[PDB]
Amino acid sequence: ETFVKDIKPGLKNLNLIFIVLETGRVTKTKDGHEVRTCKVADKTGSINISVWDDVGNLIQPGDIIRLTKGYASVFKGCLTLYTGRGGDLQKIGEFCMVYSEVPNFSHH
Amino acid sequence: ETFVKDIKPGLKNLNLIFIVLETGRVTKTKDGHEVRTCKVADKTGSINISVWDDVGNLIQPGDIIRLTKGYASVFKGCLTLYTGRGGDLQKIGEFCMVYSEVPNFSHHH
Repeated sequence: ETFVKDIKPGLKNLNLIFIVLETGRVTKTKDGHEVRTCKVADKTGSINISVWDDVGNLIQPGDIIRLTKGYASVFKGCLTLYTGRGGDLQKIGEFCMVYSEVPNFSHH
Repeated sequence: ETFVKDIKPGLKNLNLIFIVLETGRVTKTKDGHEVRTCKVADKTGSINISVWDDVGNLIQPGDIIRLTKGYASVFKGCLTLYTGRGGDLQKIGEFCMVYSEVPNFSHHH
């Protein structure tokens, strides 16, 4: 497999599994596009991915995602992942909240 | 049952079921004791509660808790719940994290 530590500026056809650590806040380009920076990672480290428009709304921290045919470049100083137009982002994992009753555990 | 909106300063023997919205933050005294103030609520509204030392530290957001014999005062200008002596906090509900495999959901479906 490919690892985040092995990612450098100019890399191409990146096939990479990662987990979302952070979902940054969305900014707007000159042409009305919504762009959002996410901090994603594997055990070998973290990296930024730039995500565009509605894809941005489909991502939460904890999400396990497979990137296909991605590429890396520098944007405003930061190393950044991008989805290739002939590629894909695939969610293969997520963490969910489940309610559980508790037998009157006392804090004291 | 009692509801947050009906709580005034000086009201004692407060029995109240609430959910924790914010675990809030920690004030530490010079004698080494910590109090963390949380933001809790019911359908009628929210309110602050201060908890000392170990009591409030496996309090998590989403927790459903019952306070017995609590009392209401003013702290840092805000209406605040305290646990009165002879009182208790009981965790009766919680939300826990579980993993969920996703069968290949393309983000460009």
